[PDB]
Formats: sequence, C-alpha cells, structure tokens
Amino acid sequence: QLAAVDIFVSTVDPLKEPPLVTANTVLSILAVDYPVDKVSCYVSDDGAAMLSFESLAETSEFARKWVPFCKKYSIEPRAPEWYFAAKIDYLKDKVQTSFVKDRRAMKREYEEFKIRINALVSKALKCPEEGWVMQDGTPWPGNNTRDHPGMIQVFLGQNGGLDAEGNELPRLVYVSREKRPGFQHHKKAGAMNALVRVSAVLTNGPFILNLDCDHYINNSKALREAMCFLMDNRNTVFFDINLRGLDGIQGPVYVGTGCVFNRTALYGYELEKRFGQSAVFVASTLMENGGVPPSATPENLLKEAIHVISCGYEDKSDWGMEIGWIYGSVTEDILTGFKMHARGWRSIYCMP
Ligand SMILES: O=c1ccn([C@@H]2O[C@H](COP(=O)(O)OP(=O)(O)O[C@H]3O[C@H](CO)[C@@H](O)[C@H](O)[C@H]3O)[C@@H](O)[C@H]2O)c(=O)[nH]1
Ligand SMILES: [Mn+2]
Ligand SMILES: [Mn+2]
Repeated sequence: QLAAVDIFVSTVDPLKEPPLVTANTVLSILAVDYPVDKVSCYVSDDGAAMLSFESLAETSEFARKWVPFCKKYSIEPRAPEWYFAAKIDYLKDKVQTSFVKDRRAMKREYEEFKIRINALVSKALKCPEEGWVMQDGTPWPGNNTRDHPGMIQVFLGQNGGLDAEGNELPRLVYVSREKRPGFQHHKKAGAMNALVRVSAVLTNGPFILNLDCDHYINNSKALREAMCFLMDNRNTVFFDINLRGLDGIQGPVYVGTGCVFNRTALYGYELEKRFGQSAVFVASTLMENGGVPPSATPENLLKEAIHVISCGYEDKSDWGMEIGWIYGSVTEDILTGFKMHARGWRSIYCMP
C-alpha cells in the first residue's frame, strides 16, 4: 500500500537560488503520481524573503492548472521548463488534437507565470525604505532577516482550493523558522530539524524525502517505485530490522538528499524532552503508522507548528546532537544527512 511522504526543500537566498528553478521543483512535486493527501511539500525559507513567499504563492496558483494537465496526458517530466523544452511532432496529426489545444494553452499560461515571476524578482532588486509590505497592507514579518518571528503558511491541500478539474491538490507549506540575535540556527541542518518537527505536527508521514531546490522529480512514478521497495546503474537501497546483535549492520546510518527514508528511524532513543517541550510532537513520535489526531483544528495545529520552530526550541534537547540532522565542526561528519539509529526498522530508497 502507499504510505504518506513528507518532502523537504530548503532555500536560503533567491539571488543564488532563482525563484523559477525552485518553482519548477515544487511543480514537479505537486504533480507527482501519488494520492494527493499522502504527499506533502514543505519549503523552508531561511532567508525569510518576501520574494520567495510570493513566488511560492504564484507557483501554487499555477499548479492548479499544471497538475491536472500533467495527470490527464501522462506528461514527463512534470517540471514545465524542462517539459516545454522537448520538441513535439505536430506534422503527424491531420487536425489539432484536444491534447495539442490544451498544450498550447498551458504553454502560454506557463509563459505568463514566468513573466509574473520575473516581475517579482525585478521588484525585489531594490528596497523601499520602510521594508516590505504584503498583499494586506501589513508589513512583511521577515524584513529583519536575523530578528523575526516564525512564519508558516499552508497553500493548497484540503482547504486551499481545487485544481482546474475540481480536485484537491497536495499541501504546500511555507516555513521560515524564528531567528533571534543570540541564537544559533545551524543553517540547513537546523532548517531540516525544524522541518522534521513542523511536518510531524501537520502531516506526520512515515516517510521523508529531502530534495535540493533544483532537483525536480524527473519521473512522476518515483514515489510509487520507492514504495514498491519500502513496503513488503541501479539506485541506493537499504533495509534493516535490527535487534540485539553483533550480527548485521552495526550502529547508525546517515542519509542525505534524494532518498526516501522512514521517519521513526530518526527517533532512535537512548526522559522524552530530549525531544523538546512539545507535547504534540512527542505524541507524534509514538504513532507507528503516522498521521495526526483527528480532533485538531488547522488553527491549533498552526500553533503547535509555530512553537516547534521557535529559536530556543532545541535548547537542553538532543536535536542536532543525537536526533535528526546532526550539528558538527567537532567530531561527527554528519550534517551531510539525517541520523538513522539502529534500534528498530530502517529503510531507504534513493532516486536515480
Ligand atoms: O542558513 C542556511 C544556509 C544554507 N541552507 C541550505 O544548505 C544548502 C547549502 O547551500 P550554501 O550556499 O553552500 O550554504 P552555506 O551556509 O554557505 O554552506 C557552505 O558554506 C561555505 C561558504 O559558502 C561553503 O564553502 C561550503 O560548501 C558550505 O558549507 C542549500 O540547500 C541551502 O538552501 C539553509 O537551509 N539555511
Ligand atoms: Mn541550537
Ligand atoms: Mn538541499
């Protein structure tokens, strides 16, 4: 069967990470061949850049058109920039097909999307003096890049509006963890640990996958292929049920980008606020088949998700020490990946 997957993308700087490339990665995720309620996309923005927030907003709106198109016509790859680069053979058709008509309209929609993103980048090139202001009229909470509250915004999903055929889309979650002078943030490693916790509060999928912001999914069946291995030339795979044992794999395994791996392996254990002072998160670590308690409102969940990204959350905890992505510059050569402990079940499937 098909287990839920939480997909993590970390970004920091739209000037080094062009918004359109990130958008293409996100669109290839949102259009993946998978039940929409069982794939979720979390984008961490450590730059707290309004440009990234707004380009992700525009991206979700375009996804509402792009996703049903790809699924109707079995498009590959589902990153529009790369799909539209491939040449099509119009001469083999006597008359314009429904596919060709739909594709010509989709391509101009994509060109228009691109122009809007270019406009966002241009406007970002030069500050106004009072900092940025949002749709509302209210100021952008991340104007001070090193001194700003935690921000979470859920797009699409169950309550985020339908695609062009009237169907729900996967959740897309913007996350910018809190930053305050006097608190270390540990860069990507700290972002990934924050995303482990945010995802656990909001979806808590048994499997996690971390993609670079330019690593678009090339084959929409990638998650199904992974599940063919994870549930009872070639790519990297690992399976282990560890007990006791001078036998078998000894010690932890570390996993980086592009691999689906099982979440509970992160929680590998030696109280329980080695995990930090979140009742909701600690409870989530105890559900062996994932999910969230049915009686939590998106509103209370958004509480809890904000709490788990506060800048002091990891103080007095094992995060970055023995749990999650591990902090370094001492002995441990990680923060090249998540630490999967021996204790129980471990499984990894990496994409080609
Ligand atoms: O605060 C941050 C910084 C980076 N990243 C992510 O981590 C990855 C690394 O990108 P990079 O531009 O290399 O970030 P750096 O913090 O600068 O990490 C580098 O810092 C040195 C100087 O840039 C480099 O020589 C090293 O390759 C590397 O450790 C990207 O996916 C980034 O989105 C975050 O999530 N949060
Ligand atoms: Mn810390
Ligand atoms: Mn990355």
